[PDB]
Order: sequence, then structure tokens, then C-alpha cells
Amino acid sequence: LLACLFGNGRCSSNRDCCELTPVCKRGSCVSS
Repeated sequence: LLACLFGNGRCSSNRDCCELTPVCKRGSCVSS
């Protein structure tokens, strides 16, 4: 069980973020 391989606020898709942040909008991870 590991849903977090980034640890930052920048991404390229929803799955590119961590568990605490299941959304990726504007190329930035967010918690919805």
C-alpha cells in the first residue's frame, strides 16, 4: 500500500500526486 511517490506541489496528472492530494489541477497537486 503506497499512494505517494512525489512529496511536492507539482504534477502532470491526478495519479501523479500523493494520497493527501488526489487531484492535480494547473500542474499542481491539491486535496480537492
